[PDB]
Amino acid sequence: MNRHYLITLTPMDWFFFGGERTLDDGKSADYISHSNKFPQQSALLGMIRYQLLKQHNLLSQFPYTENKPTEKEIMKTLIGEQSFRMTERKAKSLGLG
RNA sequence: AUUAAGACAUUCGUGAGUGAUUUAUUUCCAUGAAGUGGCGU
Repeated sequence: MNRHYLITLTPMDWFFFGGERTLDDGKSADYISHSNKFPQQSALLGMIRYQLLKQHNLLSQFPYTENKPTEKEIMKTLIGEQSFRMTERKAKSLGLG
């Protein structure tokens, strides 16, 4: 059985959502960045995954530390393998734990 | 872990240079140093 939550986001300051043109791309005019009005749903997914491991205290802190083969499947059962990969759009399941 | 992260609109810069408070203007106009004699027909 599943548990459902309503998550409300209140901005504490000015925000910005990146578009196709970002301040440090290799293209020509890489000094003007414009903000999309909404975040991508992948950003929402990354938000939830980050907070989920924050509550469970499982992060990468500094060097590129590797994780022992218990944090590995705890992150499997927590968030899964990948980010929102649009390649697997025809998959009849969320690829996230 | 999310088209992310990182970045003082900052460095240099005298409100400064040129410029008489000067020009024009009579301390002047009016005006008597003057008036009277007095005493014994």
